Amino acid sequence: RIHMVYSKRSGKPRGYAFIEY
Repeated sequence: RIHMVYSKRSGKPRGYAFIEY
């Protein structure tokens, strides 16, 4: 499950919200 394709797994505001979340 991904949010978009930002940079990494845990990315506190942006790269977080469905990649790690």
